[PDB]
Amino acid sequence: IPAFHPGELNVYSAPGDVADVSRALRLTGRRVMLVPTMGALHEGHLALVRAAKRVPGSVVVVSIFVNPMQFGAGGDLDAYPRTPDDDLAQLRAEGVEIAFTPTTAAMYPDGLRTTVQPGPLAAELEGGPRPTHFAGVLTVVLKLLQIVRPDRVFFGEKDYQQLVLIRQLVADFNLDVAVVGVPTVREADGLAMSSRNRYLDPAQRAAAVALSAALTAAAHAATAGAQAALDAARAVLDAAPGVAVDYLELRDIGLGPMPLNGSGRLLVAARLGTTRLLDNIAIEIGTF
Amino acid sequence: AIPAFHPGELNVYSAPGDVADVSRALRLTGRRVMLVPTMGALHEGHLALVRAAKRVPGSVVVVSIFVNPPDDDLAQLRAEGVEIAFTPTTAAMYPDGLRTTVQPGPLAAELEGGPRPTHFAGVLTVVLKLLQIVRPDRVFFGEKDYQQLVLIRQLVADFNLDVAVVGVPTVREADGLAMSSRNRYLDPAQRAAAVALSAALTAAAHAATAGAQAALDAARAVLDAAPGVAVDYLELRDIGLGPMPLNGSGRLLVAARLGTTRLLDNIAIEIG
Ligand SMILES: O=C(O)c1cc2ccccc2o1
Ligand SMILES: O=C(O)c1cc2ccccc2o1
Ligand SMILES: COc1ccc2[nH]ccc2c1
Ligand SMILES: COc1ccc2[nH]ccc2c1
Repeated sequence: IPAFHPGELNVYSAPGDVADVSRALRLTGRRVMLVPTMGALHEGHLALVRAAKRVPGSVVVVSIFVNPMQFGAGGDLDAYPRTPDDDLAQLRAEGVEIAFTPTTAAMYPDGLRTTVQPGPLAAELEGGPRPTHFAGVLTVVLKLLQIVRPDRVFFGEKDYQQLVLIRQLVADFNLDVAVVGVPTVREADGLAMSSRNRYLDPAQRAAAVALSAALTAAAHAATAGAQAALDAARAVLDAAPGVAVDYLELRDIGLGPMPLNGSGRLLVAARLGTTRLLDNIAIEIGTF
Repeated sequence: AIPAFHPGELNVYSAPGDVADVSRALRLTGRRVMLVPTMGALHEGHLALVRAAKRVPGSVVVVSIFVNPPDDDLAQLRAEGVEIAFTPTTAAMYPDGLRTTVQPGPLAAELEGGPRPTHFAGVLTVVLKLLQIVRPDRVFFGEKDYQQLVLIRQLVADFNLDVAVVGVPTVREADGLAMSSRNRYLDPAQRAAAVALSAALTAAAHAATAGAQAALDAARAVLDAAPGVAVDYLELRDIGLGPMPLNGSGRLLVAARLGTTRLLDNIAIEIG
């Protein structure tokens, strides 16, 4: 155990340090909450922190680590926004008590050796053109879960496929953690919070409202059935200047090998210039 | 509510949740939870793992019995003073089928991974799951399956698992044959010839004062003196199964087929 000053932000880089402090805290009866992040924190991340904070007796651990294993070449890894000064300041302001900021060397001292192989869901949607992306995500999350051993781990719904795959990891490896999905935080016009929003110029920012407009239109059209919901979303996206749709799919809530019934999830990914944006929404078919 | 647990008796659980709940409750009372994973059909090798686990002060011993895709086994464990047997069904372990799995590093494609390219992914997946269900302080494996032991140490290091891996020296028959459930399948000619695996390895370990090549040559000579022993490999590696260093500690591993029965053995080697 290194030092832990309660009511203050404690930053640990060494996996051993945060593991020691976490273990000590849990033994004195605190419930450890984990919010895994890649930094560049926005209000979406702060909603996760606040949800964690609400759990009685909680101590909140926010990890910040840009994980090289979930990026493919070139390219993307070097381009990910890094603003540690802002991040830690936001955490102090939220009364978070632990930030965990490991090095690449500490996380991957043996490179990529044992890794997590996701189920078939990882090959679809976001995984289609990026066949190793979710192996990278699940490997890092497993490691963070083992280092920190939290009672609960918090993820946004914005990256819905990621959230589902993390629930699969937790179930499939019998991890003793509760996965908490938090509803997507949105700008006033509906745009989903994302660290990628900073790459939209004023015009693209304006056009980008079409993703959330298309989704909310579909959710309401859905009383009239799946075809109507999908066609409403498509119509809104088609009305949008220089939104280039990658996919728009209505799936079961688990995204998996089961047909859509009364409850589903509508997912969209689209490019605005070079910026790729995701959003999704709960859909009830035939329900007003 | 924590499931029933009677100290000093064999408590048998089939539900992962029950053993998970009991192990957590026990660990909170100042017991150190020891895990001995097995595939049942227990022999003296497995009992050596149990005995090693038992001698840890404050230990409660969990033996899992699961065939990765009985009453005799439980009596043996009872006779050893083991307090928890974990006997899950396949459906209990894989309620959602094979979905998320462990992908081993490149060592898994070598040696035993030649004939069985996906064997170790299966093993590491089930071992990770048992570690997560039981959350033992220490987990015990025989050295006989050395490559498996090394891959488990890589699993533990790579995924930041909070468990100590304990390798237990191989239990042997009187003539040196490494214990294995497969031994019973050997006819008398085969069982007599099978002694060449251990004899080759012990000869190598002693020849090793004269260097790496002398050790390998001594082992090959011994295997060459046996009939009906088809050697699949004979390899000297470092202790982590990387390339052998020019001097220092290593491990010599052999695998051979006698009729339809594949046998394995390995030994510590000190070079020079
Ligand atoms: O900042 C994020 O959106 C984020 C961070 C993070 C860390 C591990 C796994 C998934 C993750 O998503
Ligand atoms: O009985 C054994 O030799 C045995 C059991 C077992 C269970 C999980 C992983 C490896 C294993 O080896
Ligand atoms: C809870 O609302 C959100 C929205 C977008 C997000 N991106 C990463 C986390 C996150 C959370
Ligand atoms: C401790 O010695 C041994 C020898 C052979 C074995 N087979 C399975 C476990 C085991 C243990």
